[PDB]
Amino acid sequence: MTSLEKARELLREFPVVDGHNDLPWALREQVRYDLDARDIAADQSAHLHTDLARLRSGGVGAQYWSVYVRSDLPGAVTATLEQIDCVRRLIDRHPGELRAALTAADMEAARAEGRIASLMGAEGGHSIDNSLATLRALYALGVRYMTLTHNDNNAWADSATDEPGVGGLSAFGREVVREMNREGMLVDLSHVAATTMRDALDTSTAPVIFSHSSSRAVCDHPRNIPDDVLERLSANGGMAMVTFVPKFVLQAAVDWTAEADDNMRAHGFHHLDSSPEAMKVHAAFEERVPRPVATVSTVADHLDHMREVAGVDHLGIGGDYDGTPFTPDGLGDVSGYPNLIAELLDRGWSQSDLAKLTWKNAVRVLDAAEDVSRGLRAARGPSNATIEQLDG
Ligand SMILES: [Zn+2]
Ligand SMILES: [Zn+2]
Repeated sequence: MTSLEKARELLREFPVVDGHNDLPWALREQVRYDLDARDIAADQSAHLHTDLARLRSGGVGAQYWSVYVRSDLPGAVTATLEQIDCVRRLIDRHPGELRAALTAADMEAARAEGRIASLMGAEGGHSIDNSLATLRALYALGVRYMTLTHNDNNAWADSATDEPGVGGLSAFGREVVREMNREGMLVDLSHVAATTMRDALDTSTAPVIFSHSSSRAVCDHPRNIPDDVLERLSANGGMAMVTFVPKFVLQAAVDWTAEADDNMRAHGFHHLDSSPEAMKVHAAFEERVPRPVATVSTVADHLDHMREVAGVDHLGIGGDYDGTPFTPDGLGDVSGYPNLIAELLDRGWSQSDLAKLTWKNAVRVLDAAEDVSRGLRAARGPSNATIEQLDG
């Protein structure tokens, strides 16, 4: 058969566990959670990277649904609960295709049934409002990872896309990691500074994840993972779930964005200004200089390198679909994963290497977090510490 044909067959047995999809935020922003207006049992290709038919076509067998909220607005906890409610309602509307999953055993149950295991991951520590009880409440509601920051620092952790703050994790930051370990919530080090990565790896007694990051050696962006951190993953037992964001996998796209940003500032605009005035400026840039386009091969180059540095047992996939406006050719929406698996086959990746990449590493890591949690929950009670107490 072709490599594509083979990829599809492999994915039927060991499907993709995708680590990060922002469909809930996209539904919030497009239709304020009116789910009939973006029904995923219908074709939503005009509006979204995701719907049920494309997930099936893509070989997705489990999804960490992001319950991301902005870190620059008040009421982040309320909005996080609204994000979680969005995911719950989606599961309840599509029981034929989706199955709530809280544990590694739930994931396997879903695979056995042919339903897509639906998990939740919070995207940024601001979602807990400096409160360990709030962290515990998010776990209770089903959240099974938390990205320690989003694009901004928070009071106790530094972000990759902000200036240095506390130097990685503060004392409270370390207490958050310890409580995540006790609860069994996976520590997600996507979006955080390299300092934060190393401090988390020092502190954590459970395997950690990167739910959507690629390789800083291949594409130099602070959103990507340095080799020294990748090297620490086998000892930690965790995994890096490669992402498709073109400016994190193609060096030319990083360079292009950096030039776009400079051009915006040269016109007196913040690089994120979205005003129509700012927009005409950017339009003129893009007309002078076309945006470079990443491909499936770009992403495979990351996986080859990450495999060499971290090891095949420490890899997964996290597309960032409905979380990023641009995508690589061949990976335009959630139906694309077989194209990536076929490229890897063409590069000589074995069937067991690919079963680990797609399914088994993710299941292992969540099981390990549950195992660590069993031991810590038996060993001590939950923390009542506050940020004032530990950080001043
Ligand atoms: Zn993200
Ligand atoms: Zn996101």
